[PDB]
Amino acid sequence: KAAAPACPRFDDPVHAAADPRVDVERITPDPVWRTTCGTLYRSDSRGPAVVFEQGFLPKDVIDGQYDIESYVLVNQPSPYVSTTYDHDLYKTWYKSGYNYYIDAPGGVDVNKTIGDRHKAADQVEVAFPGGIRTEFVIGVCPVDKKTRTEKMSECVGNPHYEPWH
Repeated sequence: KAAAPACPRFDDPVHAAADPRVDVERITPDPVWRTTCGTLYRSDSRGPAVVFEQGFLPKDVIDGQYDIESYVLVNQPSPYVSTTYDHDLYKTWYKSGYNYYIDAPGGVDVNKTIGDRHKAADQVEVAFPGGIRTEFVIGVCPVDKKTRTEKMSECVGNPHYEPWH
């Protein structure tokens, strides 16, 4: 065994963005950026044939909801792609077909940015402004809806994943 090293840090806080038109100055409140580099997760019903080709693009970088609290509590079209620190959050997301595995720098740590007292705090979210390029999507495991478990023999790695640390 070895003690883990610190994480590489990019000067650009939206280095990972799949849509670089995102306007970081429009983020409210002042974002607290994630500085760790552990695996993150995303429940999504969209299939890996799509996500592995385009990454995770956000719904609306131009006119979407740039306020983090508004976005996490009301879910309007936004510049953000939500992810979570919690590998098991898929169990609460009923009917989501897939648990995506992500290795991406940055992202806005939601609970560090707006506190942990709001109703979405248990989602321990990290919001990626501009989304997430496919090179930072490790892979995916399909979810069995009736037992809320991963179909681990059916996990698939993203051929485009590029390890960076």
